[PDB]
This record gives sequence, structure tokens and C-alpha cells, in this order.
Amino acid sequence: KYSIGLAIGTNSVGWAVITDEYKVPSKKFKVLGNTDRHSIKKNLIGALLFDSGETAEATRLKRTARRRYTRRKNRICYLQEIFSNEMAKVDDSFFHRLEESFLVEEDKKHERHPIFGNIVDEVAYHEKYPTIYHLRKKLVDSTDKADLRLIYLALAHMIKFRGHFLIEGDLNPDNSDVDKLFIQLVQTYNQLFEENPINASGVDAKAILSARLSKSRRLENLIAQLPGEKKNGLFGNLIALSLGLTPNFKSNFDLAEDAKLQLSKDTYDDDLDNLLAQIGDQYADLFLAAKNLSDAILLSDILRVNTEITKAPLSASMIKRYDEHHQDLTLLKALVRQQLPEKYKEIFFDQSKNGYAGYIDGGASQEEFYKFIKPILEKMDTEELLVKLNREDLLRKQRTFDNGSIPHQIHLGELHAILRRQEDFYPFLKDNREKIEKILTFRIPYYVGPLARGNSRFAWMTRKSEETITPWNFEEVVDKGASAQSFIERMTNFDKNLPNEKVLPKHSLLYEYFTVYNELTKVKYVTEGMRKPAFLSGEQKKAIVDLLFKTNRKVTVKQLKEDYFKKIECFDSVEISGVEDRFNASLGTYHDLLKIIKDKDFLDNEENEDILEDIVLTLTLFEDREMIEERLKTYAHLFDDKVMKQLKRRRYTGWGRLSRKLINGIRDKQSGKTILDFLKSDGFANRNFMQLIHDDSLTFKEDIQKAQVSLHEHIANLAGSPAIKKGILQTVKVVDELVKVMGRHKPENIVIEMARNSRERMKRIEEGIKELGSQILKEHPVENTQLQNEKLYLYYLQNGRDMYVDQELDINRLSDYDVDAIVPQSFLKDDSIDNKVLTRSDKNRGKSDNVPSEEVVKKMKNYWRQLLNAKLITQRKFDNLTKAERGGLSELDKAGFIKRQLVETRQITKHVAQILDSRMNTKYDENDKLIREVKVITLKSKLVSDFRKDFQFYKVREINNYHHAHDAYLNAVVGTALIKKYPKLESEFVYGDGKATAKYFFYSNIMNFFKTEIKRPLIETNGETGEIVWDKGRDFATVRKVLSMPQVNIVKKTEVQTGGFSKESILPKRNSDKLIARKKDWDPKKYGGFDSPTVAYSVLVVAKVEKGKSKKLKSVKELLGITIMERSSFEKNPIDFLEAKGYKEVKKDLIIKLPKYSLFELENGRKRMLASAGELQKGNELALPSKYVNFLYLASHYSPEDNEQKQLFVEQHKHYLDEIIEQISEFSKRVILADANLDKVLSAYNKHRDKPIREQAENIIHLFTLTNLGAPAAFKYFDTTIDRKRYTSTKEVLDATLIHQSITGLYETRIDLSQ
RNA sequence: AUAACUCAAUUUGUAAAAAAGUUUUAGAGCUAGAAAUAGCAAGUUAAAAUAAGGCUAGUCCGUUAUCAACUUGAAAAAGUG
DNA sequence: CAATATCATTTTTTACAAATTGAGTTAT
DNA sequence: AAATGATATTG
Repeated sequence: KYSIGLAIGTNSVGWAVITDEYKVPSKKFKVLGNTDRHSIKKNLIGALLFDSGETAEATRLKRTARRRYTRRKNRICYLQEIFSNEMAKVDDSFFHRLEESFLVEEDKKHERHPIFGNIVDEVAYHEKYPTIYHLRKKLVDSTDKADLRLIYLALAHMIKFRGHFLIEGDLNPDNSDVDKLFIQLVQTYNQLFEENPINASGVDAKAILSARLSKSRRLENLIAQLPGEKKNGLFGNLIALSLGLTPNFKSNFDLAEDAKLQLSKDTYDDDLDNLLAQIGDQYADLFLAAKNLSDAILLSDILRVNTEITKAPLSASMIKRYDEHHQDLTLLKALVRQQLPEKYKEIFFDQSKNGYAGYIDGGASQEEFYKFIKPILEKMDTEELLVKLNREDLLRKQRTFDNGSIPHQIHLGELHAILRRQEDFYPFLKDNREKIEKILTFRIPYYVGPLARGNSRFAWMTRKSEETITPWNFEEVVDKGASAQSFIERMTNFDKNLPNEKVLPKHSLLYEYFTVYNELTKVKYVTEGMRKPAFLSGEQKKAIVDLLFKTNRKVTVKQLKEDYFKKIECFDSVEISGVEDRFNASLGTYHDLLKIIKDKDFLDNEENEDILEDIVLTLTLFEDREMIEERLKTYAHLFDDKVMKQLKRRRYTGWGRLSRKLINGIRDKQSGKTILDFLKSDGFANRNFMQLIHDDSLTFKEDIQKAQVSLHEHIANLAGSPAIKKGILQTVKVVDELVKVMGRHKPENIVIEMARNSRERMKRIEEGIKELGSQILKEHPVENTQLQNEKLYLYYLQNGRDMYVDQELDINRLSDYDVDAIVPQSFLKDDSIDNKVLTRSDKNRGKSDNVPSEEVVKKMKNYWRQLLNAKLITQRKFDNLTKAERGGLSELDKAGFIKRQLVETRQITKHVAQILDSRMNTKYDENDKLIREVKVITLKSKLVSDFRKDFQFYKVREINNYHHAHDAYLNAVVGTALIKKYPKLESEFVYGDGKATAKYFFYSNIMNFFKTEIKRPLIETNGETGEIVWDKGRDFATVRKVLSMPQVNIVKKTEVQTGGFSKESILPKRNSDKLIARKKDWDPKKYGGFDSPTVAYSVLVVAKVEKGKSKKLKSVKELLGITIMERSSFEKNPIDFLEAKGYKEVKKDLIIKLPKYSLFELENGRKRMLASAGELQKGNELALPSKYVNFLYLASHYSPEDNEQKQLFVEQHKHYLDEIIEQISEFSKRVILADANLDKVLSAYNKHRDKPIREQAENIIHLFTLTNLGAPAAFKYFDTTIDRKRYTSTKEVLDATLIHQSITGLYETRIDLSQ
């Protein structure tokens, strides 16, 4: 008797219930609470609306950082523990004055001067050490005994801001011998290149290299001093190396493969190896001369001082930045006094102005500050100050956005230095030097994570002993292995088939053997002789594997024929059937081990297997070469010191799909042969892995099917956005109430259907243009936000050049060229950067009816490549582009994509359909097979779109939140209709278990049976059953009646607010009540803090409150906003929370919980939704008539007969313009109550009545954002901006009726807040 | 529609780190002048907090997910038209 | 009161697993 | 990244 249609979005679930004549019922429903009404009638259509679900990511980023704050606090707390004993002797309360450094003098327990607890000393420290850097250096360099306090402060500053750990092992600054180390690179070259010596020539390398310009600038200016040596020359590339670049030595040496190196990458030693054994080991002394100059220059950018004058070249570089800032501020003051004194006070007094004033004492960035005085500096006479502003080096602060470069190794340098200096004087610095370094040095390894003890959901790390963990006991108390293993194993899959067993590493030698055989087992070959194509033999496979697979990393078909079938079966010709072009499967790990263990006969020897199957496990499981080393010691006794050294470096990542048991472990009872056996030799039926697992005449399928074995949990475990699994949950909870509503009778059919920047874009270009060698950036600069222009972005991802016709393009002309689609938008409704292309006109592509022509694919393929290489096109885009050189689009492929246009395949959507089927269908028949009482029909949103288009049931999202419902009812309809007509299409749309040309002609014309002509009968019917499917004479009318129905059940899901407590920004002090204490003890009148708390939810307090001096109790009803922070508290004692807010004799059993979007009905059926105890959003949907909806589509939308008939429905029904404004006004006036806005809106319309009919409709659409449900929002009529009329009080709600709604909003509880 | 391989792209989830930013305090401002107010001098650094907090007290946890009403439940979740 | 403007912590490195999509191979 | 609720300012 009935079916459901769902529309499942990320913000909405629309639903609808339909009967056999496509009618949607209308029932009377009980109405609870203390009201007038004991019932209502409710059309059985509606929506649920809801705020987007959100990802863990914010949550997690905030958590990982919380852990960072607490471990650094804890860094300091270690250092301090150490000084405590001997600091007591010097100063009684140093570490005290420091903690209360934040407190105002009034609240300070100790003297207001941190360091020396008086004025005269403190004032002096500062005069002698303006910065901590000045102290850092003095303590490092001076031999003099230093104040224990001054030592601690510098050790703390180094340990509090220790800089990154992105480099491994030790770093020893050598910035002096660069003018030699260059004259050594130049010489070992000139030696090798006997014929073309480079002229050292007293070129200042040290300056041009130790310079403050980009690596790619320093290369230009350094070969600029080398006569007739290009930077694309060998010496030019080598130099790019020494300046931590990635060059491509490939055309230098005449190779045919990317020989790019990078000294900082871990693979350099094995990339260099691959090159030097392509070009010769006479070129080793030239990558030694370029590693040599690298270690003196690695850190120019950061150190900027000769490491002859100091062992603290950082602090010194900062003292410099500082001194420079003195000299340069002195002069800049004077210069302004002279030439521009009129403005001086602005530059140095006014904070809001981005002057030096706003720099230091405002909020002005270096960049803003620098961007402000650009003009000022060059409208005066100075030259060197611009020099500096350009080098971003003008009035530099010591602490800045860019001290990120600084490795810890260099802080540890000075940290060490100092300790080493002062342990001469302080015995406790001697005996704990090593302790104090490891405070700086220690770091919990990412593969251990939280150091928990039972109360972390997050942690996995396992304890070797039950101590408190510390930087100095970590190794001995934390079992690092088991935790490294855990970090990985906990995430990696079990075998779906043997669910007890863990998946093998992707790079497992057996796995590679499995993978290969399973591909070798269906290879077929034919010769002029044999009457049929054969399978490979046991002995032939082995022979292939021996000679081809275990010597070529990659075996080609042209190697199968020429290197096996030729040389071992004397076949001049052969026809291979299983594999195309080359073998997917490869013995990669074999060849890698082969190189490293230099012993073939070991790998081959099947008794070693177990060991080689653990070696590779360990190479996958761990990534710390220390732990790999440890693991691999039990195999000391097999291979040289040198082989172990280069077996550690070898790492692997990735995990199979299958266990060791499944492959080579399980036996057939009959055969005592394993899957690996069956692949390796199955005589005559060279059977597959799929097969072996399904052939009922082998053991392997019962041996599997043996080991086999909540709603909210099930859905949150799917793979989608959490945004779209929020929808999946509600679409179920909806479908349950819609059953409950139909008195627990199950639909005959449920019809589901689901919906479908600038940073990462300039990184894709910048890099693409570099990894290409092209001037277009430096020649037409852009910015993050310009590239959002689709045509602009394209033009740049095509290096300012036509994608079909090698010739330049004019940046200034895009608006004349074409963004053509590769596979055309009449097959694939893909409109991403992957299927899109700028050309001066689409034509040039070739035929409109297919992929780009063989002409173009010829001419251009050389170009496209270079874009693939520059990552300025994906593999996918490359492959589609060129596809015409494999016949392009096959009549079939075509018919393919046009059935994909209506047949959902997206895995997330199948899981919805499966979930529903499995809840709807639970009953079994005599033969104990599932009975399917409910067909879950799934559609694409196209079917209905075109429906709406063809029969004019037009959709204008903007009007109201109704379409969500309409689509779900159109789904229910078309859905039930399609399968009523074409029962055979069940195979595709329903859940459960030459001809191309027709499949296409069919799937393209499926939705015909609705049309009267294209000639079809008025009444339609299933040719087989004789069942009526449609009736052009009275069904369309029922669609138009439903669509037009004015009461539709729209329902904002009410949500208690979660997340951050308030706005993060920490505001000054002010004498406000709004300011919130950043800590319990920190009165924000004195110390400032937080503002704008989020309201978790509002609460109706009726109570009494004291009024005036004598303390008369005045009664009050009002909403109190309970803040996220307050909630824990409020919940644990609602009475006490309100009492210590002022409230008294609170009526505890009148306290109504009011989440966000709580519904109230007021005076003229006017409704308002709660936003907060403090504000309301619009509560009313405006059911515009469909004759007005229809018009507004077409009007706004500028078949030629149809076209004429509809531009002449527009011109003839122009009166509707004034009529629609009216609907808006009667409404805006009745329920919106934005009088002054509404009279701008009326005034705005009246001035543009002389404007085109298209333009005016396009804008009457912007006017609906007045009348829209939810939060008031700003909008433009034409030019006129209409700012949002907000509802900033919640009083009128207190005397309204609260409406408690079901998901569907069919069952209600109405409460008349008259209390 | 399923399973294994291959290549690319994408998404979800986790851990370990870094540089800033922001907030109070500390860096004697000084000469007029009763005063409000002038002139001039200074500015780059640091201590500490970075969800309030929590008990399970860990170098842990503290922003995701889930949520009308009524009866039932610690809860999840059931029952009610 | 209720109109009206201003406001919102930013970024960066490393390490890892799982799904998913879509172009190919081989199968149930 | 908007947009929407907080907030101080304003008329």
C-alpha cells in the first residue's frame, strides 16, 4: 500500500511517503502538552535540516598541541629541579619570582624584579644584555665565572625554544673555509674536465653563496661570474646541489632516466650509487667536492657570522639583527626629523598606523610594517634601507615567524658550550651536564605516542617496568620495540578470509612470489604450430621466473618472446594472452636484497625463507635504523659488517591483503599442496587465487568459510565524510519513524539518493613551473586568490599555451577562449580540473563526439608528458587526453558512461542501501533464504533533475527548504515507476542478489515512457504484467498537487553545542563583566582574558531575585545561557549553579532545557527558533505558489518551439513580478517583522521596474534571503545592500508555545510557556 | 556485483615535533608646569598562561561522533500517538 | 530599549594505517 | 572560508 523516497544530503534528509496512484497521504496526529489542540493533520512529506557534521581534525590538532604545552612546562620543571639545591644557596626565591612574573605587584608575594629582586641590578642586566642572545653569547664565549641565575635563564631559553628535529645526528658549523671549499669543487672538476677548465678567478663564492637571497638566486649570480658556463651545465647543477636544491643531472650525462639527487634526503647515498655506476666512479670526487662545500654553507640563511669569532653563531646573528636595528632606527629617526617631520609622531607615536610604533607596540606584522614605509623610504634620500627591506632584513625583531629553519643541534651547541664553560666553577653542572642536554634532546618517538597508564583511549605504548618515565630512564622503562610494532600492527588489517591472521608486508618475498605466479598462471602463448593457445608449465614458469623475474626488476612481453620463447623454445613468433606490454607483478624485494647481500644462491635457498620473511617484516614494521639494527643482530653471522650497514638503510612500507597461512601455509587435504603450490604447478588447469578459493573440488573454501564470525557504531565505521555519515544516520532514524507512522507496515519500496583551494594551487604552479624551467611566474606574477578564476588557473597549469594546438596564449584574452572537456560532458558529468582544458576554441580538439583527435594526440603528446612530469596534469588527465591512440571511445565505453549517469556506483551509497535492506528484510523462508519484503531502489539525482526539466516541476533552492522534500517525493515516484515499467532493470537499481549501440540508445531513452510524443499512449503499462505504470491524464496533476502543497514538514534538528568554550583571542584588561578568567585566580579587570563564550544550551529559570538595598525578592522568568564551560558544573547541581548566579527559590521542576534551534510559535502563526539564550533565528517557511516558482526559473533563464512557448509564458505573465513581491511583503510583515528592511526592499524593486525581465527575476531570488528560515543574513537587491534584521532578545518566546518535534515533525508536544 | 595485482589521485583516522601570535609583569623615561598639557627620550628582550579544568594523578585526559517530548534506563537504547 | 558596526589564533615538519576512485591484468 | 552569534558602539 506504500513506498518511501529519501533525499540524503550533508545538511538535509528530505523524505516522502507515496501510495499506488503516486498520491502522498495526509493523516491526523495526536498533539501532546497543555494545549488547546489535541491533534493536527500532516501531509506525509518533509525534511530534517541540521548543521554539517565535522571531522576529528580540529579536535586532534588541539589535542596534540595540549600535549606539547605540558611536555615543555615539564622540560622547564626538569632543569629547575636540578638547580634547586645550589640555587637555594645563591637566591632563596628566584624560581618563585619567576612563576609569579605574570602577577601584578599588588598580587606578587615577592619583589617585582624577577632576576635579582631589586631595581639597580635588574636595570643593569638589561643595559648590558638588551636581549637574552647577548647573554647566550657572553656565557658561551667568556671564561669568567657567571651568576648561577644568568646561567639557568639561557639554559631555559634554549630548552624552552629548542628548534626543530627535522635533521638527524650531529651538526658542527664550519662557515669559514667556503672560499677554499669552492676552489676545491672548481679544481676536482677542472681535473676531470681536463678540456674546459672553470676559471676560479678570485670569484667571491663565500659572499654570493653565504648571501641572503634564495638558493636559485645565489646559483644565478655565482655562475654569472663564470664565463660561458650555463646553470644547466654540469658545474651549475653541482652548485644547485651544494645550495640544498634538487637538480636533474640527466641531459648533462646523456642518460634516459631522472638522475635527480638531494644531499638532505636519506636516499642520496643510493641515488648517487645508481648515477656513479651509470657515468663512472671517476665522478665520485666531484660529488665529494660538492658534499664538502655543502657542510660549510648548509646553514648560511641562519648563521650569517664567521664561526672563527664565536662558538655561538646563532645568538651573534641575532645580536646583529639587533645592532642593525639600532643603527637603522637612529638614522631613520634623524632622516624623518629632517625631510618628513610633519608625519614623525604618526611613525613613532601612533599604534593603529602600522608605523614602527604599530610594529613594536601595536599588532603590525614585519610585512605590514615593511609594506607601510616602502613609500616613505623612497620619497626621501635612503638607498641602503630599501636594499634591506627587499632582503626582508630592515628593522628585524629577534623572535620572528621564520626562526623555524633553526635545528635544535645549533641551540644544543650553545647550551653545551655554556655548561662546558661553567662546570669548571659549578660541580652540579659537571655531574649533570649530560642530564641537562637530554632535556633539550629527548623527544617521545611518534611510534610511542602518549606515555599513558590506562586512561588514554589514544595511547598504545607498553611498559618494560612500572616507574615514572623521564628523558633519562625512557629506554629502560618504555619497551620501545613492542610499542613500535604496536603503533603499526594496531592499524593494519587482519585477513578477511582467515580473520585470525595478520596481513603480510606488501614487500614480503613470498608475497611477491605469490603475486607474480598468480599473474604468470593465466599467461597464454600460441605459435604457427599448436592448434590452440596453451598455459605455462610448472617447469616453464620456474624457468621464466629463474631467467626473467630474478634478473630483470621488470619483465616485458618483448622480453618474454625474445629472452625466453626465442632462446629456449626456438619460436620466431609467439602470441601472449594473459599479460599486456609488461608484468604488473615484480620480484622487487628479491633484486634489492640481491644487490645488498650480493649472494643470489642464499635468496634462492628455500631454507633461509623464514629469516628473509622476518628481515623484510622488520624492514616494514620499524623506520628507526637503530631498532632495525637491533632486530637484525641474530643475522650477524650470515653477512659482512658492510652488508648489515646497507641492509638497515633498506626500509619498506605497505601491507598486503592476505596472510602467510592463506598463500603458502594452508594445504589441500587430497593434494597436501598450498595455494602457492597450485599457482606454481597445477598441471593442465593453471588455476587462479580467486578460483582455488571457490573450486568445490579443493579443500580451500570450507577451510576458509570456517573462520568467519550496533547501528551508530556501524555507520561511524563506514568510509565517507563524517558530514555524510551524519546524513546516513538520520535517513535511517527517519525511515524507522515512517514505518512506526504507517502502524509498523514496511514500504514495498524505499528509494534512496545522495548528493555529490588557493594555498595548494600556487604550490602546484610554483613547483610545476620550477620542475619545468620556465619564466611565466617571474613574468606575470599571480596570488593565491587570483587562481580561483578557473580559466586563469588552467592557463598557468598549461604554461600559458594552448592544450590542443602548440602556440602561445594572451593572459589578457581568456574571456575569448574555451574551457573544453576531454571526455565530453555528454558522457561524464565530471567538471573538475582533471577533465578540463583551455583552448582558443573547442573545435581544435577534433570531433565533438569523442576524446581529442589522433592528429592532436600526435602533435601534443610530447607536450602533455612534460605537464604530467611537472605534476601540472594527473596520470588520469594524461591517460584520457591520449586515449584516442587506443581507438579512443569504443561504442561500448560510450554506452558504459551513459548508464553510469543514472546507475549509482559510489560505495558510500551502496552501504546505505545494504543497511536499510538488512533492517527492512529480517525474515527467512522454508529454504532458509532471506525474504525481500522491501526493495531498496537507489537513484542518481540526474533522473529527477531531467524529470523536473522535461515536465516543468522547476526547482529554485533559494525560495524555501521544501525542495529537499519534493526531490525525495519525485525520487519515490520515478523510482517506483522505472522498475514497475522495466522489471528487468531490478538487477541494477534494486539492492540484493552493435549491442553497445542499443544499450546506449536504450539507457539514453529509458525515461521516455512518461512522454506522450518524442507517439506513446496516454496510459502506460508493463508489457509483461499488464500492471499500469503511468497515466499522463491524471498522474502529472497529482505530482503538481503534491509539489504545490503548502504544509510540508520542515524540521531543524535541535543540537546542544559542543566544542571550544569561547573565542580564542585573549583580550586586554577592561572593566567588563563579559571578560572570562584565563585561569581561576586571574581577575580579568587586572589581567584580561576571554569573551564570546559558546552557549551549550539555554535554560528557562523561573525564580526570585533580590531588588534594591533592603533585598525585596522580585519574581522573574528568563532564559539563562549555560556556556560549554559552565555545563559540567550546571549539570552536577542545577539548583546550586543558579543560586550562586543570584536566582532564589528556583522552581526546579519548571527548568526547561532549550537546545539551539528550539521552536516557538507566536502570534500570527509566526514562529522563532532559539540561537542562544540571547538571540532567535527566523522560524517560518514561505510556501510560494508553483506558478510563481516556475516563472522565477524561466524568467531568470533568459527545443525552439518549447523555447518560444516559454519566453511567451514569461512576457504574457509579467504581472507575476508585482504579485510575488506581495507574497513576500504579506509574509515579511506577518512573521519576519523587518519593517525598515522591507521598505528598502519595496523601494529597491520600484526603481528597477524599468529593467529587463530576466535581471529583475535573478534578484527577486536574492529577496527570498529576507524570508528564509534560520539566521538573518545580508543580501543585495541590485546594488542596494540590505543588512540583516536580527532578533537580539528572547523574551517574546517566554510567553510563546515551545514546540517539541519528532525527526519527521509528525508527532508534536506543544507547551504554552504561561508559567 | 565481488576477490588479488598494477599505476595515479583522493579521503578518513592517529602519533611525534617546530616558529609565531596573543595576554599580564619586568626592563627608573626625562625636563619644564599647580594642572590638565607640552616638548624630547625609548622601542627589537624575557618570565609565565595558551582552552577554565578533571581524577583515574598518567611527562594522562579535556573542542570529533551521538541528542525533541513523555514513561524506562548508568548508558546505549526501549516503550508511547 | 533597538539599530549598527567589528570580530573571529596562524603556520610548519616528520612518521603510519584504512578506505575510495578509475585506468588496466586475471578470476567467481 | 564563510557566516553567524557576541560584543561594544552608536544614534
